[PDB]
Amino acid sequence: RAAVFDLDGVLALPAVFGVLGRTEEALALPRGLLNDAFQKGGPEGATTRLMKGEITLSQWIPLMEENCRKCSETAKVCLPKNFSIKEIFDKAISARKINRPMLQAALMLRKKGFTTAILTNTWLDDRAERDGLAQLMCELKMHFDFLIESCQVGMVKPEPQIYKFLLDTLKASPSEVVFLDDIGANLKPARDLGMVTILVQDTDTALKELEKVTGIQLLNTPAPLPTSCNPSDMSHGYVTVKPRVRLHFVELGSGPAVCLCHGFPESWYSWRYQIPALAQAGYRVLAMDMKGYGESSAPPEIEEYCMEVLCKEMVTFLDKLGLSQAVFIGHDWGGMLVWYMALFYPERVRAVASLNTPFIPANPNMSPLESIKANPVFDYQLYFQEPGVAEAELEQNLSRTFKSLFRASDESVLSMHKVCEAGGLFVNSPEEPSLSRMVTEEEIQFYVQQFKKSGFRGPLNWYRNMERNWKWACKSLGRKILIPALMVTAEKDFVLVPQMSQHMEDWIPHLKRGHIEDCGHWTQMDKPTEVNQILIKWLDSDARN
Amino acid sequence: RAAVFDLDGVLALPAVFGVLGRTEEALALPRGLLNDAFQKGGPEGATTRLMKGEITLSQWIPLMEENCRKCSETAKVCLPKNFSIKEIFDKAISARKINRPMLQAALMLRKKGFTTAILTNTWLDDRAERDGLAQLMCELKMHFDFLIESCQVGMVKPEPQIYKFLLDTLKASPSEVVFLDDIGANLKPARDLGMVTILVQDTDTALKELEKVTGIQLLNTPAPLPTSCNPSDMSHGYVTVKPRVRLHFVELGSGPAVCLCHGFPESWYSWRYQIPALAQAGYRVLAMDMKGYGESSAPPEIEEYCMEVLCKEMVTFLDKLGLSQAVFIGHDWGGMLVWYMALFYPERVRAVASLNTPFIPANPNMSPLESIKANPVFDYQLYFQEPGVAEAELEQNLSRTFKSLFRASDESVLSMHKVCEAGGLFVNSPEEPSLSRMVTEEEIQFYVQQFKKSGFRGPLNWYRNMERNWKWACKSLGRKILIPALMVTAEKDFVLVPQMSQHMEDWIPHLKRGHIEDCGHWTQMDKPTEVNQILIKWLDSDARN
Ligand SMILES: O=C(NCCC(c1ccccc1)c1ccccc1)c1cccnc1
Ligand SMILES: O=C(NCCC(c1ccccc1)c1ccccc1)c1cccnc1
Repeated sequence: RAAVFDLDGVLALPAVFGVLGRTEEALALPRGLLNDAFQKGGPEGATTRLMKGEITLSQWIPLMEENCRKCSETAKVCLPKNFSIKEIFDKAISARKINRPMLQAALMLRKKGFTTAILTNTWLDDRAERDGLAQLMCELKMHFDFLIESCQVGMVKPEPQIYKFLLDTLKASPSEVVFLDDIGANLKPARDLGMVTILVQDTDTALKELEKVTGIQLLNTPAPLPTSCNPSDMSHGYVTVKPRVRLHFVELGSGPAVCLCHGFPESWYSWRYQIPALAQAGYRVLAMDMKGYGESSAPPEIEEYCMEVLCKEMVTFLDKLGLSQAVFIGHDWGGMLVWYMALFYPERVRAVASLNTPFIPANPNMSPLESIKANPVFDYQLYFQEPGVAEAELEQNLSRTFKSLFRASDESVLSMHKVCEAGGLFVNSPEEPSLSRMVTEEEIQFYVQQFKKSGFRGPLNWYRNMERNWKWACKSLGRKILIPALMVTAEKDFVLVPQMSQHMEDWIPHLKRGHIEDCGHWTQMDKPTEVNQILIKWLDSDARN
Repeated sequence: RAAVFDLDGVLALPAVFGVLGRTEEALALPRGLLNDAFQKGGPEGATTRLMKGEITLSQWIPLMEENCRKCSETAKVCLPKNFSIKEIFDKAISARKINRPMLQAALMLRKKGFTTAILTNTWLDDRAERDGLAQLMCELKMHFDFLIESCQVGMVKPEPQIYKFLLDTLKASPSEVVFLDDIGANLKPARDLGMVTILVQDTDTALKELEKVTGIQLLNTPAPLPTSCNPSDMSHGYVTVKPRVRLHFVELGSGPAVCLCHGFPESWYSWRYQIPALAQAGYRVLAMDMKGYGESSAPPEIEEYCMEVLCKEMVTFLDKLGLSQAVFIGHDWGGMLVWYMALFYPERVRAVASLNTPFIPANPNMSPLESIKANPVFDYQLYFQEPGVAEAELEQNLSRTFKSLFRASDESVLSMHKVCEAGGLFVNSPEEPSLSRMVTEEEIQFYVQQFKKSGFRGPLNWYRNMERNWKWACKSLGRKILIPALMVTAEKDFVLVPQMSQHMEDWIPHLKRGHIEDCGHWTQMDKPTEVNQILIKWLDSDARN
């Protein structure tokens, strides 16, 4: 089973074709005058050549004007002064945006096994403002198995040849595929070939028919999760920051550089729901494997993971990439790292944002051990101190380790208080952990394979530089954070609790805030939609400026 | 032997300190009033704390104002209405630019074995416009073994402690290092420690002393080559564009995306002299290993290298990277590829530029073999047709192969006419080729190691799709290139000759041009300086728009 969608009038509205109507009604020109000069000559006509890839759009612009002159001459009328055909088409193409509900339908269909494809009559766009069209196509493109464009295949969609091409591309019998189009003429051939068709007038009715014939709930369906990341479809970057320390990252999009720093014990993949969203919002996302994780190097020495060397290496990372600046968004331990980036390298940080992780200034008086002991929820951090112990139980069963950890506010299974002395992190934890509703088995197996490379030594070493970090932090006790800064709290995070951030204003006067209801500690995958809304909104106003 | 440079007044002019003089003379304020409130309190003073990293610049701004008030109060004067200390420092820092001649000196010194370092009194810049300072520092940073900043080490350069730190960092005896500073006070301690010092008033005199004491020609020295690329200091990107085809690239800088496409038989490294330059000019450079080369996949099948699949894969490359558009700059075969990107995917090409490679439209009448036979200089292309033959002699001795090829206009050694029948490409070529003046032995060994991975099959396959490329090109015979386009010709390129481009205007009406004197076929490394000037100038006006 497969599904095929037209672009104009189906996956994109308002249909550009419907500008040759508006324009007439607006200029009070004779009904059809435009849509006639547009199709003048039929197959031999300029527009058909334009659509077959014989000529470019800019080449076509003049041809359409001559027709409009010769079309209004026979109709015995005359177009105004600065009647601009380019002007009309510019705002028409620009006005046309994605049909979100129709895209959802395609998504679900594909999610449930359908081969999806876009088949459109279109042109080679060489306009000065062609990038707008290319941006839309890229966004749509990614969601379909195939994109067949008339100007690329040299065929045009009324012609029966392109339909045989479609099926050949799809590897499917006509009877096996649905075909949606806003133009009836372009429906016949598919119908005649024996495949299901749907004249698309209003979107919801078409989806009714679609849902109707597919036996799949498409309409009124729940709000979907943001687009995720298939690891092997990603651009992977590698930078050596030191004799034998190499950092790995995934990169997507263009615009201001946004560096995403995950926490413990995670990876770049923990940003899977925001990487596409932020790129889409006009940003260049660099999602890190922090030192010790995934494809980044993982040196055994503890001091390799104190905040001073971690931050210095991040600075070197920008250096090697030719970046004077980046916005740093961190979560958990990454959030900690991000606050220190802000305090120690303001020149390098376009803006700082933390998820869950508050900024707590060091206490010059109390040892970082007294202070951490002074919090019952941080009992497992004393457990992490002795090298090898925590590694052993965390590395013993990887799938179990993550299935236990990566859980929602409710479905917890870990006794996080009284951990070390009562045994370990998984004292009375099932050795057969249920699958969280936040994660599929596949996503868990990704973290499993990642951690098979270096294990937990490196990650745990982040916990073993308390006295070093404390000494370093004490240097910044006279400083304030005065660059754009955003703190986001998660209600149900029971160790990185919202209340811990209550005093941050003192140190970060212009601090902007965000908060998420019923969100646990794994913010990115727990509430991806709201997370994306909050960061994208904050970037637009504080990062791009 | 080592060399140490101050920033302000030494590697950067005009000295920011010298704004507390200008400002006074401009506002007709009492001599010194500013430079006094600036240093008020000495060690305990705000500025010293600012320079030690105790406070940020923005924290310091208010402290300096109070002093100026209290400093003008004792002097019995009063500052004007909107006397803005921030305003003064903003334009001061912004006005300060690199001292090019002083940087050259550092470069040469380092090139000849010196350990170089910058030692400066500086601050943590949290200004809204801090990025300007960060950009300068990044550019300078890269050229030195070490960058020691007062606000980072908690020490300040008058203090003797920072000097011991400097030497410890340098691993050198005082007697072994030179130390240049514009402030005499900051010279004493180095002198007292026994190291050579140079009060820097005018740059040329300081360089006279420098050259004088180093025994190295630093002044009046020839124009240096552009900064190059150390492969292992680069950000390396990897994108899978197909089931088993992966593309490798090097990435540097931010701004509009610039995709550099090398020719035959080369690599990303062939852009080594422009990658840093273009990044510096405000662009995000993606230097490709084209399909078949270096760390990119090299499938054995010939059709894997026809222009249609090569271009489609480049399009996929943008897709995976989240790029709607890129400017495509090609040389040789890359230039060919770039013209087809423009003809077949205008939406994707911000702008097109070719080095040496003209745009010649296909001849619908003559076979691509007749046409290529019709040119004596293209005799070696018939030699490339039969699979295995050319691979064999090209792979037989890699160092020889490149040493023979990569040669300047003059120092040629290859009989390029009557090649196949008279034996091979290296018929009467020395098996012990001299080293070209364009290349060091090291750079040759880089290409050698790269080509040890896949050999020449893939590269040569670019030559084996003539009939396929011809058929594909014939589709575009009705089209014109109307996006920003630039053609650059090289006088002494005796196969890709300037005259071949003479008709391009017909197909590319708004075509901009460039030309290089006494430049051979290996344009990038032959005339890197002029190449950079031409592309950077064309990008600024046609790419950024
Ligand atoms: O320990 C930190 N984060 C780990 C938080 C995470 C967890 C993972 C494994 C074992 C124990 C805890 C967790 C899992 C479930 C619910 C809440 C938190 C930390 C420390 C300092 C600064 N920033 C972060
Ligand atoms: O053959 C092409 N370039 C190779 C040019 C290069 C060369 C390398 C090896 C063997 C033979 C020639 C060369 C070396 C020295 C001087 C001039 C050219 C070509 C073909 C079509 C389109 N664009 C480029």
